[PDB]
Amino acid sequence: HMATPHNSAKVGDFAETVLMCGDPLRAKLIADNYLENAKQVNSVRGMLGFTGTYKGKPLSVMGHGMGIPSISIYAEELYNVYKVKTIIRVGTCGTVDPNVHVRDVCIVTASGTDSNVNRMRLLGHDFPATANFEVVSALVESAKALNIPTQVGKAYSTDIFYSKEQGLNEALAQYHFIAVEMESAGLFPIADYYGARAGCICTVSDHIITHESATPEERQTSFQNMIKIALEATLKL
Amino acid sequence: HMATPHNSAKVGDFAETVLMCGDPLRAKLIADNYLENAKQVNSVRGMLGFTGTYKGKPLSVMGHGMGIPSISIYAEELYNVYKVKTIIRVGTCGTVDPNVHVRDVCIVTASGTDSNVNRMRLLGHDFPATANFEVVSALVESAKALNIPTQVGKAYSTDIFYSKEQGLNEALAQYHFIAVEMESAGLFPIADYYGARAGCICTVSDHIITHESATPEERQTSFQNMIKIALEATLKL
Amino acid sequence: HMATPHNSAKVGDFAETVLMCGDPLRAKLIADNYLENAKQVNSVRGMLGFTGTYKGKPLSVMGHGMGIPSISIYAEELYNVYKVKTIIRVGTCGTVDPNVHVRDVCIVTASGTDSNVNRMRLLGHDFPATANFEVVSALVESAKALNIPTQVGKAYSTDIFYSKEQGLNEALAQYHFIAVEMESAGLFPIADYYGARAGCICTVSDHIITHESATPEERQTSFQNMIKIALEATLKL
Amino acid sequence: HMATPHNSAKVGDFAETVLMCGDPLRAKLIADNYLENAKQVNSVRGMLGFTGTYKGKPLSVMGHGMGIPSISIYAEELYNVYKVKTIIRVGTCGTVDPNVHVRDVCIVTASGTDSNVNRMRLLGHDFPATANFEVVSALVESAKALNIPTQVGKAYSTDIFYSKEQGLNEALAQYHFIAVEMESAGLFPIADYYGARAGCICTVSDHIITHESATPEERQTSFQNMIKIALEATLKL
Amino acid sequence: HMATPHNSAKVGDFAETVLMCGDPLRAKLIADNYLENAKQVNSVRGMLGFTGTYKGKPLSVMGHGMGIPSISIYAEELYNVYKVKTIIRVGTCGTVDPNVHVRDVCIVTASGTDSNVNRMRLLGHDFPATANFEVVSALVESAKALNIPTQVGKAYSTDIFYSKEQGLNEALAQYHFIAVEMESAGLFPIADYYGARAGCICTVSDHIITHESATPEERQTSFQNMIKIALEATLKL
Amino acid sequence: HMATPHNSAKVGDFAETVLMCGDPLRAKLIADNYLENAKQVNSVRGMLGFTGTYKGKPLSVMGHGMGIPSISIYAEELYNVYKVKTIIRVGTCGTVDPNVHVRDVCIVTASGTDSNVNRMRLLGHDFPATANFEVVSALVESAKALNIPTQVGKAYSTDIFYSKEQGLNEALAQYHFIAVEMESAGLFPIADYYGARAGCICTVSDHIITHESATPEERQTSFQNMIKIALEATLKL
Repeated sequence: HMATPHNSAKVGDFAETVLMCGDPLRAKLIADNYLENAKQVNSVRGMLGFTGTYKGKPLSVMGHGMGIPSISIYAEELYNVYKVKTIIRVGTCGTVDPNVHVRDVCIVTASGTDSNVNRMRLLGHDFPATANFEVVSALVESAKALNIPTQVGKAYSTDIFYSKEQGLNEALAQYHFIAVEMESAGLFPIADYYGARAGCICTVSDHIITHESATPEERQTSFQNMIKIALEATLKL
Repeated sequence: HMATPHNSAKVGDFAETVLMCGDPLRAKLIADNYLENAKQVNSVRGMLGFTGTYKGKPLSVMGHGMGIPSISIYAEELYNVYKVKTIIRVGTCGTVDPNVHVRDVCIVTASGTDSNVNRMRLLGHDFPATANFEVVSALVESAKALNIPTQVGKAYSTDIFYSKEQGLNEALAQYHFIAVEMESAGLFPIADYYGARAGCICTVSDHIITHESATPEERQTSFQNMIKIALEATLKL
Repeated sequence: HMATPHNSAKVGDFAETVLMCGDPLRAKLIADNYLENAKQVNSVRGMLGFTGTYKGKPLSVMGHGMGIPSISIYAEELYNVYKVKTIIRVGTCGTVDPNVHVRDVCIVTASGTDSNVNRMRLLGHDFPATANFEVVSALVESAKALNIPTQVGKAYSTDIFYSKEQGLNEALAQYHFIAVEMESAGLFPIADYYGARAGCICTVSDHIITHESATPEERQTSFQNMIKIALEATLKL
Repeated sequence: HMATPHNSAKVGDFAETVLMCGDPLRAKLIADNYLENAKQVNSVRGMLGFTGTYKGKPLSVMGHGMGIPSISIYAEELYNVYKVKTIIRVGTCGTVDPNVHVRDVCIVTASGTDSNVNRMRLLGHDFPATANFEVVSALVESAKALNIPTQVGKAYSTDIFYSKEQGLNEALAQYHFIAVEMESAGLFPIADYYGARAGCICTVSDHIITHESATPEERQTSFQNMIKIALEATLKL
Repeated sequence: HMATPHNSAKVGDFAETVLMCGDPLRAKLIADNYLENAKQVNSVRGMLGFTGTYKGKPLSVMGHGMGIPSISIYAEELYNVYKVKTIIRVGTCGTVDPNVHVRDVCIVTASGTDSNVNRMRLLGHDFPATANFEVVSALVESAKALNIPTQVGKAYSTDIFYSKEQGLNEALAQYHFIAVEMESAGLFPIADYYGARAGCICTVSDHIITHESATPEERQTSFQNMIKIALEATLKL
Repeated sequence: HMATPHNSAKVGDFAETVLMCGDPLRAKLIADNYLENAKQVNSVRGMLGFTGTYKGKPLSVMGHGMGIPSISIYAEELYNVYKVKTIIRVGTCGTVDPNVHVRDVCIVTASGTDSNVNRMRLLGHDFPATANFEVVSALVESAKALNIPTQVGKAYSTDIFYSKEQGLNEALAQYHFIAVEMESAGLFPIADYYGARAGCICTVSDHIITHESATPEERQTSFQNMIKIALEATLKL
């Protein structure tokens, strides 16, 4: 008798704060390297999740898979069944904005999308997928204390990684979207539904237009930077 | 000599920071009561605008009329022709959230809408009308310094004041929309287009569901609180 | 205790026929220059309205502001609270039709739009914003009696004055839209809702494509013609 | 080698004015009873068309079938290949409006629809399918001369005769749509495209809501009245 | 009193299997040349329908007119009032697929559309208009036994014969749509609603892209082949 | 240098026929229990994939994760980079159809969806996500050979596992959708784009309306029946 169809953890096995990334093997890397006394609490569908502490405060980390439907399943369950209060997505993104650089960590204030899931929640109208202000502020303040450069602004969550859509990148750049990814627009409205909190921070792994990609060391530095920001933010939340 | 079809002001007559409200007569009240050395710089269409200083820093205040098309005209012109860098909308709103109370100040992080103007900017997709983070932060910090409680969260900008739409308020409440008004979803994407900043702060003048309305006395107090917050925030911007 | 949130007029203070234009100062010019014994009946938000007589018939004139949400507020109130029976919008427009010229007055039979307000009235379907036939006929017949040439046909009401939409003008021209403005599509469905009458007459102030503008002299001549047409039509309604 | 895929008539075989009804056997009845020197000029797909004179004026009559796609084929061809200048649809309709009574003649000023064909012509926006004003006026004046009462107003053209859509009739009634049928919203924009004229006149054969239906005698009398109005109107066009 | 508004047939007059084509004169040709003892059961609006036998099994054939609204009327009535169990549409189509050739028989597994009728059945979502598998298989096996090559795949049902839509033919070709016609996407969901069966078989009369058209003789050969396939399939259904 | 961002396999590591299920641990179970000489060819993101032979025929099996965006990534890569020709999804589903029962095997002919990805492929129109007929037929014939009853018909692929949508189940049931799942509508159009083949077979693990759920014992039996049907079908393709 599993608590959810997608998660073998028992109620209480997840901390009130959860970091989530798309790759479950990355969740394990975070738990093994940054958490104290981490225990694996889920492996259903290989979607590894862990719970331990960071500087004495309980903290969990878990994979969410790729795309809005996948993160919607895991986040709904975490808020509803596991009584999680705060989820921070930590991920990678592409960028179309020339002012955004690979060494920039992107702190997401809101996310647009080409999915229908939010129109369906608000009678077909425009529903902004909006990060919680305390979470954003904790991330901004942590990056400043750590002397890590950031960009703060809008993400765009797409259902199609292999985009064929002409004019999209130009419009995203015109309105200064800083990150293109695939999940955050699904996370924020679920947090709203449960009266809980969510945010998102992403590292830039490539310039979508120029097709220039970040080097392995740039990815290492930005990943460490992002994860240090997120972990410190958890102490304020 | 009309610099724009809707504004007789000369280039340079507006400060880089502008407070805007719907009622041009309220803009005049703000200029007369809170600005030093305010001079009227526009009266086309009766949409009064003024420029003076607040605690020594140049500041303008101007009416924007009712609805997304009206504020879009004035804000597009201010950013493009008058080289304004920051617009803060100051207004009243209704609330559907039982946790928001009349006489509460609402600071807007993002705004939904039933307008089509943002779909038309982003190839028909979901484009969240999102406030600039430094503007939100300045408003939140000023309200804290003044010991004024705030709600920080989503607004909903409607085209239709006299709504006939069943189920809408219930959906807005379920996802913890804090403010219902008519303009901010039109302002924020224009600020994006010009690489500039915008935000919005509103006082709650009625609970849409319960139909409880703020007394004239409550409205006066909440307007005074809100305007002091916005004015103090301009010093940080 | 104001009769509406946007209008200090008492019931009865408005005549059954009202001319409306976007600019309240132009409403004042019409009242002062063409109405006999005009009285100001509203100044809330600077949205001036007046009531007098024209050739013995009571007649009012009032501004409606810019855009569909603004005219919707004022027209809903006039039909509902003030029991107005006929509103004729008088305005200016742009043209894309090479057959329409600046010396032409445009009498609007129906208006398209990029707004969502009419889809929301009819379960998402196409709802044509349609002028009342008796009002259209009165305007056409008055222009003939005054020997003023007119174009009679479709308008297009846009939410965005500063349009960036490619291909729009070409389609409008292909289907012989005679006028581009910003309000009439919101007015006609509200008249329908209250079982009342509405129409629209506009002067051509510029060719959108060439960016050709009417001279100030041409504007004054066409305004005098349009107002002469509208005032005479009120005698037939 | 047929002039079109759907019409064996030669160019010139159609008069510049055409009456069209849905039933080709009704077109034959009109030709046999009201036209002089009539000859059949089409029988492709049983869609009978005829050309003769009415009181000295050349006139054709032809069936158009059921639904927007069907009338769109025939009307496009008549305007483009056969150089027709005016089409008047003559038909029956259902009504939801309590002020409209069975055996009332309905003269259509514009038509709504649940079809996509007009969004596709105007970049997804609202395109009002609008009758030509001279055609409308000619119909109104003809009925006036024959002392036949008329309703003048909006129709609604649906793709689905067998509606299952809850709330539609109530919305149509709220906004005083006078006629529900299946074709006119497809006709008027095609006329626009070719710089030509179109109109529609319908008799009420039933009350959709109450299911009160017109008797056979009411049907014959209302058809006789309608067709005389349409024929007399052609003399002014 | 007619059993339906569009059909004078009495209950029982239609066999449980009906072939339908757009042209009622083609339905008469099929009845005269391939059915034994055919009886005309409808001629309302010239939409001829017939009932006889094919190799001892009862079979009907009837016209459906042009477009989704027209077939929807006739098919709903046949399934609902006349208790028909299986309808097979027999027709012609255009092709965009370079692998499909004039005189190729296309058996339709599903059909896309630019109509709104199926979104209106499934809360605005994507509802695939899908042929019944036993009907598809019966057609496939009959063509094999007759040694007639077939293409099996998707059709696209358009509301607009005279297309002006740029990019449509390329997208249809990109996704291997094999047939462009105007009715099947309206037929299949009505069959679903009544728990009944439907299919479609079409012959390619022209390449829409290359504009190659089938010769008059090739059309007769391909019609004979298609009709032979359909009649044989009824023996298995 | 990985052949794709999501797959470490080299080109040639995948067989031309691939079975895909959502759970990567189920793919491993399939490979270990039914494939001879299975080799792991991918483990990126824990999304295990394997290649071996089934009764001498090369066959791969791999997880696709949850939701249309996830399967779209993996399927696009398999067809485009790895030159796969046939993908069969094997899964579980819920049903709303009163004729479908838990432990029923469902073979999917076409899939509806609430996702936007297929509208974006076909100019906003209705694009039916349609299984390849040869694949459907092979699955149907295999189930017949094994004496396993099957239901053949429409699926519905949703983005939202935790549905809150009123009326959806009733409409799905009215039009006899037999299976509700989350991926197949994304798979079929990608196969089309690449000129390749796709299908789907699912076992019913619960009735959404009656809330009957299959026992763990019934689930294993239905999984075993389904997988044997799919494996045998690959020998015919």
